[PDB]
Amino acid sequence: PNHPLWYTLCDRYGLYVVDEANIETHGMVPMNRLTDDPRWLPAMSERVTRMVQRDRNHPSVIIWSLGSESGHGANHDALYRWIKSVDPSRPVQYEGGGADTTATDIICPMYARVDEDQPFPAVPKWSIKKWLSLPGETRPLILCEYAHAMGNSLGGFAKYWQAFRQYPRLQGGFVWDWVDQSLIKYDENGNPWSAYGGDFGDTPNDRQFCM
Amino acid sequence: VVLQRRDWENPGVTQLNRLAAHPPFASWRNSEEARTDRPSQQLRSLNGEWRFAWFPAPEAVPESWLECDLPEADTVVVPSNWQMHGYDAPIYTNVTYPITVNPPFVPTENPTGCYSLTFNVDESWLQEGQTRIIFDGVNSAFHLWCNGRWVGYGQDSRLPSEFDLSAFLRAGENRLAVMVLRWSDGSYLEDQDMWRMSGIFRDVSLLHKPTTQISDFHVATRFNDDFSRAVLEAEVQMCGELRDYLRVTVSLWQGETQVASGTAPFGGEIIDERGGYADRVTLRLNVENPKLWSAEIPNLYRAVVELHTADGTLIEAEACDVGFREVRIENGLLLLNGKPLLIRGVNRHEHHPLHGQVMDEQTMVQDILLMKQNNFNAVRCSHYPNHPLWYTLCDRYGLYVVDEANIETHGMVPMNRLTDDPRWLPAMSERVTRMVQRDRNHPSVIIWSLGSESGHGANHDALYRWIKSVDPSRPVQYEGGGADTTATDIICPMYARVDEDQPFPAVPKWSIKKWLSLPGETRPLILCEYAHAMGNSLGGFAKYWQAFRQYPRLQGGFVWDWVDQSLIKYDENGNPWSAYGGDFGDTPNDRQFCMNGLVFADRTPHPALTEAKHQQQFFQFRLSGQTIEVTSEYLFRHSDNELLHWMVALDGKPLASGEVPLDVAPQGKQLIELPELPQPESAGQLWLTVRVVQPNATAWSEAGHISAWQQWRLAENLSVTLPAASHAIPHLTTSEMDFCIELGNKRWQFNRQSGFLSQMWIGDKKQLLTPLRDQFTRAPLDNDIGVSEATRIDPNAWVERWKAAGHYQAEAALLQCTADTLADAVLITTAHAWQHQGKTLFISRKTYRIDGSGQMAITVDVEVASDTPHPARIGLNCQLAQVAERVNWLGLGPQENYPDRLTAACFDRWDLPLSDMYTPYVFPSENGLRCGTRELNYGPHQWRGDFQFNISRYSQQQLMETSHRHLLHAEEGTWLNIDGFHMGIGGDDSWSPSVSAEFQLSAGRYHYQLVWCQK
Amino acid sequence: VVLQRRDWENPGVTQLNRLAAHPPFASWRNSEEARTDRPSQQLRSLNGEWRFAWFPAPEAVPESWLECDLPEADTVVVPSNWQMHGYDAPIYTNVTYPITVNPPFVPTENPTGCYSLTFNVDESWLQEGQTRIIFDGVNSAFHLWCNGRWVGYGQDSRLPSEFDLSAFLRAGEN
Ligand SMILES: CC(C)S[C@@H]1O[C@H](CO)[C@H](O)[C@H](O)[C@H]1O
Ligand SMILES: CC(C)S[C@@H]1O[C@H](CO)[C@H](O)[C@H](O)[C@H]1O
Ligand SMILES: [Mg+2]
Ligand SMILES: [Mg+2]
Ligand SMILES: [Mg+2]
Ligand code: NA
Ligand code: NA
Ligand code: NA
Ligand code: NA
Ligand code: NA
Ligand code: NA
Repeated sequence: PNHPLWYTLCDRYGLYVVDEANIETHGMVPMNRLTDDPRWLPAMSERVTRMVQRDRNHPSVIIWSLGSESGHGANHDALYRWIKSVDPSRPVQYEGGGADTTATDIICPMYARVDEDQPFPAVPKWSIKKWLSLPGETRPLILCEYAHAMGNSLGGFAKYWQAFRQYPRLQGGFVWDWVDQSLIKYDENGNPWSAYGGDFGDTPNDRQFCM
Repeated sequence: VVLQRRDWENPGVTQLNRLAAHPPFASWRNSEEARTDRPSQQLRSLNGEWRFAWFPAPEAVPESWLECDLPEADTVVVPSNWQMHGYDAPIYTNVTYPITVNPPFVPTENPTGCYSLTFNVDESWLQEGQTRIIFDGVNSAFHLWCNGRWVGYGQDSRLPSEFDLSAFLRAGENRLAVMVLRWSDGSYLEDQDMWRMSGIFRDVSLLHKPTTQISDFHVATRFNDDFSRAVLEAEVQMCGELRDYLRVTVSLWQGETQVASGTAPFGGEIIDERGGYADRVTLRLNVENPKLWSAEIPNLYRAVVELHTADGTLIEAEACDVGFREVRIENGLLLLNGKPLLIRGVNRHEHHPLHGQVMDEQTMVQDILLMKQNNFNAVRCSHYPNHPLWYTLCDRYGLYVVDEANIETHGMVPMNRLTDDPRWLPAMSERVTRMVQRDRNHPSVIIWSLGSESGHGANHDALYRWIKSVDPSRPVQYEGGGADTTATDIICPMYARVDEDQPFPAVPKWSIKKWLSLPGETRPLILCEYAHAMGNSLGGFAKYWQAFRQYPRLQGGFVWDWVDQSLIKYDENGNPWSAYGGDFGDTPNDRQFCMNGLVFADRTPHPALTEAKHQQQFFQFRLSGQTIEVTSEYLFRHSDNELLHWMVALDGKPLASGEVPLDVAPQGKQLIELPELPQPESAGQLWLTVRVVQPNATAWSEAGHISAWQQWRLAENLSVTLPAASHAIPHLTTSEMDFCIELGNKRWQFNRQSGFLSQMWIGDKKQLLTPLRDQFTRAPLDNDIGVSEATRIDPNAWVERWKAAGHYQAEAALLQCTADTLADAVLITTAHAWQHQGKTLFISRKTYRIDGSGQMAITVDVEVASDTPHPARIGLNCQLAQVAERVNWLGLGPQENYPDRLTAACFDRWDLPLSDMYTPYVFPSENGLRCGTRELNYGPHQWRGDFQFNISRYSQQQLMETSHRHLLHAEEGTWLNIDGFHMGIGGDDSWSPSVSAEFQLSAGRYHYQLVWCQK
Repeated sequence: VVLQRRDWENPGVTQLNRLAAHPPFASWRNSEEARTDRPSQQLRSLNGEWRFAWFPAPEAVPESWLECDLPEADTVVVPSNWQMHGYDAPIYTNVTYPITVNPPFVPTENPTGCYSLTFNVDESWLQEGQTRIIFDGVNSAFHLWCNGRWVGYGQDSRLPSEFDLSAFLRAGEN
């Protein structure tokens, strides 16, 4: 959840917002180790429920999200249903555990390609055009993350937009991402320069992946 | 810090340092011991003698107690509830919380039980591995100490709390200290309608596991379309260091035959982008033609889970009983192994009259045998997870179980105040999740329940989905918030009636037949509670069962409930008596509402149990000419231990009988042609009675057990013969105060002022102690009273309608009393009016005809004002001078039966001791009626006609004035109530009028006739 | 109790004494002010200059700090991240956790920020009504004390933690 003024400005200027719970357990092995564990359900529930209690009156918020990159656990299903029960007015989405689990109203993959399948075991990233028409599938597809804009990038961005415009159920996506996470440091002359992972003696680090 | 933190007043803290929940463990170190389920040397019981001291509040507990025993403390048996030892009083309240509603706070005066134990630990247990303590039940919260050091804290009275004591223990002598709090924030979720008690009330034990251990295992069984093939899937989790050489073997056994086995290293399949569970393995075993588990045939296999090295050194084995069965809802039907269930259920609390809420194997086994013997196939754990042995017995004997989370918030306003509050979601979630983690491997558990009477809140919806995600094998039900919410797979109402709607705002109870077909509705309907068996009850029970059999989607229900929650107290002379609410000084209380059982607290049956056995029969019968059609309601079994006995009797006199083995396929039919029955020598009604007998003993019943019965009227030859004309003529004598009639040694006396037969003589001995007078009232049943109290009248209750109308105080006013001498008889004609404050309630018109053969014919015609509440009965009563040993009657019996509870009774010649004609309901009321009676015999007296009667040493007055059966005193002689008509008893619930229109005495004019003579 | 309970290594305790969550409040006592979304006298910002001291672990925090300002502490702007003032290093890691994976435990070397503010409260707030403090964002967990007395505890870096201070406040300086 963002600084409270963010939603005020989104209401007044006009942006659709996905409001997302402060839950990410990416570094767990497997990714759902905590989110499938009932012991972690109370802590998780508060991150979801207190977000909804705070932001439910903002018109800019059109979708709730259960968080980011935490696999798919039973705790996700429980909290998905909590929101659906408490606030029928907004769909709930969540990408973890394959982007099309029982905890999401929207197929919301990250970095699924337009035409190319990536058939990873358990959590494949189907071509977005193919994903829509899989046997039994009926949901809309909106990438929670696509077009990783890291450095000299956004090659093949036009390919997404062509597909979005042609297929009714391909309803767009959220680019990753808005702003480089570089920090200002100062050299011997007091001149400012942009720094990234590792430039603060921080180790282990992931270098320029913050940009 | 412990006293400073006040964790028992914070729903955010439900435990501290408590280990994860899991299925029953024993940590066998021998696989054969695991297979046979023999005792484990790694599982010690700490039950027995403990040290106990009582305190008014935790603040009053001295610090010395942590390291050293208190000399003022006593030695008590554990498990126990401390109210049962007399330390403080048990409280009986139904809905209203026993504490002020101020969540999360409890009273500062919070009774505190200080338990402690000094015990030996062997050296081998501490040299290696993990020693844990398991508290199966602590009501309602506790802090734990070991050798003076603080270990942890637990809440939820009904699930095990486990702690690692490895770092706390020493070889030789150790001391545990447990501070148990009566009230906590947990109490707000424990508002079940039962005695409120506290203490360490379930087993305490020590479990030794190795460092590298099975920490969890789940067993699933999936099937092909016709159940001729199954896959057993076992997921096994380990804790400790992960190693390449580690293996799990899951083997499945049928007796001493191994049927299948699978071995695998640890390392699950890929789950997501970060891999899979390296600490888990799933084993899949193929089973061809599995023997299926049901309540009809509880086929069980044994699964042994062996954690071992690659070359076969056993680290440890755990095990469970496996029942191959599939539970699913399809097309609106609840199916077991592909067949639609009919639930013959009962709710059962964990209750013992001497031990409180402590359960033992013997009482559990007693309950299960009685249940199965009375045609029950299902039990609901109202309203909390049970003692762990219960599920083992249900697995083995064969009962379907609803396992229910320990959540009831009934006393909140509105009922969902806590359950819709996300703040209480953590506490609630643990009560659901830790139940499922514990009981998910028991085949007897077929349905999960989210709790009881807590409205419908969003927390329910969340936990509903959690269970559906974690365990697809079982439907989830929950009644709260209207019985058909988004949190339930089954429409599961409580006390919804068969045909009558009760359209309460927001949470209506539709008639069950109507409910099924509401627009858009598709789900099965199984009542979580119905037929409230409080006292003289179960009226209208047959109506439910007729509906269950007719409607596919009405799949039965669970009676409320199994056993009276009465407690034993002792009088001045040390003699025991049964107590209910308020009898311990507890106030506010809800009096006798704790007693709703089919059985008394000592497991003696109420009469209602036989009605339930009869209606829940598994064989159905039709008669056409000479042919009996038997239909089986068994879904899976053939009738391979059943024979049909038939008997034809003429007014109780045996004519012909025979036996025919039953050969009926599940849901099949069998036709039995009776031989030509020799025609009766005399007049009267021929009756056919059939009974299903079980020739062989089973695990649950004895040889000769009767499982089903049914009766029909065959031919009737009406008597046309005139009684032989006698030469004697009765002689009428007249005074200002009496008409007297004399015939031989017999004399009748009619008081001309009262208009009643005041006395009769045989020889010259008085027969009456009180005159023979009309009676329009009864000592009110629990159903008549409802929730009405002296200080808080419910004007809608039948008893209050009768009281306000003057029924109990209306005095007979004589209108007419004449005598005429006939050719061979004396005719007395009388007329009375019963009036209350100018209003005439009843008129009784009678003739008494005393003829030369000694017989007195009494003809009675009653008028009942259409605007008075319909009377409880229309009959006569009198106190006979005689006290005789036996009661002999031709009518319905042998047991107590009422007009809306008589289907189980059979018409025959019955003979019982007088004491059996009285039903010792703990709260006394009208009791012991027998209906459809044509002849009654008591001492020298015979009454003939078509009547209902009861007979006892207790007047209707004493019964209605006395609140406890032990306070009743036999009166001089015998009180006889002979009714022409008697109102239904009801019982759809016991808090609103429930007697159906067809059983109310509303006809306005009533006629009955009796013949009184000496035999 | 605070150092003994280690509430920051227990996922069962995510708060102590925290108030219920709710949509943005300003407690206007004038309807026209509420309509126009103009500032509310009942909603006060405590943003500005605070006193701050860095510690390598909670055990290193001296008890004197509860009652009295540490003389060695600095005056810093709040809201802020203390890494941006150079007290310790910000860490950039993507997937891999910045701490050893061993739930619910964290490193014994646990950088601790001791913040404090001396402030005044209007007289009228003490006679009547309820005064709460709202921390819109504290990363990653915190205990709160008012005038030496312990108030509560909170977790979740990205949602407001609110605490009733009505029984803790006094006339003059707090
Ligand atoms: C496969 C890994 C690089 S995960 C990848 O890292 C990205 C780095 O910018 C983003 O954080 C994405 O959300 C994440 O999926
Ligand atoms: C309106 C009240 C009587 S509620 C009623 O009380 C019964 C008393 O035995 C049971 O506890 C039922 O579960 C409950 O619904
Ligand atoms: Mg608590
Ligand atoms: Mg209740
Ligand atoms: Mg914590
Ligand atoms: Na589109
Ligand atoms: Na990044
Ligand atoms: Na049915
Ligand atoms: Na009362
Ligand atoms: Na009851
Ligand atoms: Na009575």
